[PDB]
Amino acid sequence: AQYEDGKQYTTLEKPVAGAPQVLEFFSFFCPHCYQFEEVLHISDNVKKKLPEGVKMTKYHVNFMGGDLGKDLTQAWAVAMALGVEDKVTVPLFEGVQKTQTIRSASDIRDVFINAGIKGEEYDAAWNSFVVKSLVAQQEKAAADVQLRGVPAMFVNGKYQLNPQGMDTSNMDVFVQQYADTVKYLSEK
Repeated sequence: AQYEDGKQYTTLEKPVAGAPQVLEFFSFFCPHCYQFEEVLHISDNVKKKLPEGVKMTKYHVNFMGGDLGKDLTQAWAVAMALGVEDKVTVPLFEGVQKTQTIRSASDIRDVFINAGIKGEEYDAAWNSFVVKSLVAQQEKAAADVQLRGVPAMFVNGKYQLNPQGMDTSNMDVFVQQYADTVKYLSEK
């Protein structure tokens, strides 16, 4: 076939019940994730090709960057709770990987302040049990698929995108192959 198991995707031998339709995992420490966000705009191109009626989920992971890695997962929980993902994603990526100006929880906080989230509002979110459970959800979703690498995308808790099986000579062509694969799996 044109799309074949173990080529553009792998099938999870252990399917996950009730998972988000389109589930993407990343880390602000993850170099391909930086590419995926700023150069390839994967999430956005996938969405442009997804059917009507599908929500898109994105979670941070703990297994990179040790102590700061966990702080970043809590901060992404804050970003999700406040609905400010689209204002902090780029400065967090660049703060971690480009300028290397993010080295503590306080520096993460600075990124949000600079993006216009109020101090009081951020610290209240940071310490809230709603963010606590949001952190829990992120961890549980990753644990359910035994996640050991990012970037990763899972469709309906059953299929896992396999970007190593797509050509990379051309970034544009890679992105559409990726997004079309998601569409196909969606319709599967």
